[PDB]
Amino acid sequence: GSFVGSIDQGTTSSRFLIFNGEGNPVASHQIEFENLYPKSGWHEQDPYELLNSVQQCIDGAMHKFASLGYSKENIRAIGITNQRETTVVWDSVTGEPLHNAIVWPDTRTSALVRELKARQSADSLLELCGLPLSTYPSSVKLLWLIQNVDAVKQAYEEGRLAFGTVDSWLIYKLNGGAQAERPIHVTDSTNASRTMFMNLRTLQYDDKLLGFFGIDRNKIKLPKIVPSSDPEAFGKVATGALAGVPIAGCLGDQSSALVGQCGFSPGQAKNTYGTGCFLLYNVGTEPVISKYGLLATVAYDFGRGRKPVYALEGSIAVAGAGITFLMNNLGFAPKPSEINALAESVLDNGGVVFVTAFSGLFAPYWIDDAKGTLFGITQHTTKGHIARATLEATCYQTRAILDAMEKDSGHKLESLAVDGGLSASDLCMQTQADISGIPVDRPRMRETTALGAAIAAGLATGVWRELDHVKESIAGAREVFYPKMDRKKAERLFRKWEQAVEMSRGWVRE
Amino acid sequence: GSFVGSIDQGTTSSRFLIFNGEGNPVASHQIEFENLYPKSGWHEQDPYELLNSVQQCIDGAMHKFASLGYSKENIRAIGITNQRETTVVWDSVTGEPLHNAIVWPDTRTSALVRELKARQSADSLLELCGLPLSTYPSSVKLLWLIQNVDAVKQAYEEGRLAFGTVDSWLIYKLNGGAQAERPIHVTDSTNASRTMFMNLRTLQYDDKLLGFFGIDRNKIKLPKIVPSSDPEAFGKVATGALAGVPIAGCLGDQSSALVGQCGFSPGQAKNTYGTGCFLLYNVGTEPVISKYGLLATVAYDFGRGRKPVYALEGSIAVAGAGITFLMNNLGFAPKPSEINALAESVLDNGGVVFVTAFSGLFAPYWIDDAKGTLFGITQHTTKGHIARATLEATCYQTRAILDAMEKDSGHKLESLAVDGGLSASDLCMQTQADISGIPVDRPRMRETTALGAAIAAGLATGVWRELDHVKESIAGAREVFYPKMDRKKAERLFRKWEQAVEMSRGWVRE
Repeated sequence: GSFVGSIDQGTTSSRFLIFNGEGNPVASHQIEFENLYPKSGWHEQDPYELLNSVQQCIDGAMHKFASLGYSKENIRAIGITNQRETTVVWDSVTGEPLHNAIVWPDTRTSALVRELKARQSADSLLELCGLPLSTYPSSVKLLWLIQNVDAVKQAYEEGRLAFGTVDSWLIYKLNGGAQAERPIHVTDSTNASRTMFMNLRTLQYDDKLLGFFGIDRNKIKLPKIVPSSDPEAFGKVATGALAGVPIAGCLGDQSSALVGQCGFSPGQAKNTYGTGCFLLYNVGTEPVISKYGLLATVAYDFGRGRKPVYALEGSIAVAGAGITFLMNNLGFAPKPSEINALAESVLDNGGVVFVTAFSGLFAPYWIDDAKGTLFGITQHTTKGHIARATLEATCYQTRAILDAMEKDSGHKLESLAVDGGLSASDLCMQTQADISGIPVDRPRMRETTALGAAIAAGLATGVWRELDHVKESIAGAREVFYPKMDRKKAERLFRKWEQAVEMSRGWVRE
Repeated sequence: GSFVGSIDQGTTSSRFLIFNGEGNPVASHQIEFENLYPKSGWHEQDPYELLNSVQQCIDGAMHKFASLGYSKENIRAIGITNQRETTVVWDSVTGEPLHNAIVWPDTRTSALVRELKARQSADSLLELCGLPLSTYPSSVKLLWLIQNVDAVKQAYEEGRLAFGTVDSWLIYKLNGGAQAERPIHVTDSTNASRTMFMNLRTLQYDDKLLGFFGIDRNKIKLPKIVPSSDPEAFGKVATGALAGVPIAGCLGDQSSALVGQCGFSPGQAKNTYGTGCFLLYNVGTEPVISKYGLLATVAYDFGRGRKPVYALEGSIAVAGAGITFLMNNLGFAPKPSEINALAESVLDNGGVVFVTAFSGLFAPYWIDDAKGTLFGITQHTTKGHIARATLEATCYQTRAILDAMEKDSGHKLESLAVDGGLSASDLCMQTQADISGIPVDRPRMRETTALGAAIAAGLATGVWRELDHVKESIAGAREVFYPKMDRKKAERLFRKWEQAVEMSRGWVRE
């Protein structure tokens, strides 16, 4: 085989891509799928909607792959990357779902979270798994399912409840599920680090963590934790257009994006833009527990003797949602490209600062009583000024998180790569370079997340020997944005932002 | 002979010592000499005040060595240890200095430093020589002397400029200067690793580095880089009371201190206390370039078919200067022992934390916009609480550097030896033991720096055969401080220190 495939199963879409030995994609196919919102704050997906979304993406890509004259016999292996924390529960016996998957943004577990935070044993969870208690981790999601869904209750007590993040589910069913010789139930170190069940330092399940949530190892079937790159642990695709092709790579989507940007050295960071932002910061071979509310997580675990690598993670809630706000809520323009144009139409922000704290501010600010607050409005303020401030808001929060990441880890920021969404805005990336004082790399190959899983698979099957080889091959209409602004003008702009953040505190009273 | 002599030429004093075969001094003589400070931030010494001082200690100590019944015939060899980075320039053909030596803390090179740091070239220096650009290394001091002192630039162009660190200067004159048959112009690997001229991995001058500073090796006379322990490369003392005694050892003072503590295995560290601290960390035969602003230097190069050993170095500005601050600035007490008594008169710090960032904080924090910040004051805070917080402040910063060295090198801390100044405070060292969680070793033999050079000369000439022999022979108030505190209580104290540090950054706005 000479090519590597990659399944990228996201929150709203699935895609399948096939890469060559240099990381460039030759065949691709994407599929939107249905998300379900039974009540406000609830968010679920049919596990079979996710799987068949993937099989229709494989089918579509390989028809295009076939039109170029290639066969499955040429795909050496595939990797999998997936939306993290999304929780699937199925019957160990029949491999059938016992409930809809609860997707990571679901908030039905709020009450449960407040309950678990009132424990005293909760004080020590951050240090053991790298994450604080919240509505996101798979643990609170699965505990809620057991305590509130009877068919899940029975299976747990009867000893036939199987748990998995989306990666585990996909690999299980792709191998054949219950109807299979050598059934495959596993998860890689990056996905398993998002559940709150795993010790971050040992990369093994921890009974202090399991016991805190009342989950019994010897009742529920937990996926076995394996490296993110392995030639055997994930098995092979049993059926379909890819029958007989081995699965050899598996990575959480935000980890896969960092791998796809070749952020393999301490201090190399990546920002993925969608409705919001996910930022990851390579910290090396020793995990770093945050003093600022950042998440400590696994960057990648490629094995073959090498030590696993960790990362710090931060997130912003409002990045592309800011543009959506300007277009729909305020009616500035009907397309995001015309929003950029309005921003480029003015020289600067006109003194406007948009603290886009629609649901408050998160790392590193942790301000829960502020709402969206717009400063600096005069009779001379125009839509372009506000559009600029909306872009800058994302860049200011990005610096705030990267600053925290430098302080948490002690490494100076070495590089910043960007992909997705708002990264297409030259103006926004240029502002990020200006505000942070660092080159901003934006690859032209836009499917960075999927490439990460392809690298993981290629490394397990000999397409690439080491990570130097990965960098060399990948390296081998604009790419890098370089700072233009005086560093003292940059601090001044950033200090105005922080003044506005402090002034936004205390809006919501009770 | 069975005895070994050691020249310890310090920043403000010279001393000559004679050690027996188990590392105990049998004769000593010390002389304070003249430093000079024409302009603020300038620091100079007459190269003959340094050598004359050395000669007077040799004379003074051999007069006492005679009272014991011994003479130069009983001294197998002598070694030399010295203030590092201090730059000496002299004329090749006459052997007379061209200008006063520039002591290492001189700051006249700052402008030139920011000149050379602006070049993209500078990024490659640290990985090349293990050091970043600063005002300390001899490179910028020599370049300044060439670019700004005509007597030196003229000797440079006329091909008779000779450069040397103090070690090289002393060995050259002791051997007889220019009139000597077989003139000796050399420097040991540890001293040469402080100039920024030497490749750290190869222990040879590097044209790439000499080029960066515009230094022509076919025009300037650089000292030959030799091992720290050699029975012939340093020659012999030409005249005086040690006429005929070979010189066979040479180490930078901080490196000599590590040797004198027998810090020979990876992970063994030492700390020397004065106005501040110099910490060294043995990392083994493979050099380690720091991610946290620490310096990569040579620990010792003992030759004899053994690979050289490297180390990581960190420095703290405020250790004894903190005690001095409490006495003079705040008037707590006229003597240091009373400051200590005040700290001992309370059970703990009373919640007080003193971030002693008088001119900011340095490795591994690197905070340039913080001043001294005292936290936790109530109407119950007394001098003793603030005295304790001052001592803990240097221990906290000490732990922060040792943690950074562990992470950089991969080697767990095996031990910590202390010497000088504040190490005499039983309380401070017990506090360090409590905070770091390991035993703290403090030799009753106080002259650890001078022992290092004696060890080098002894290994060169058979007094000690191997490094194991050294450890055994020198294994023969108080000596060892053991942790009297949980890791959990210690971690709480360190977290509040790090919180104080975080709350101190951002004080200076312009």
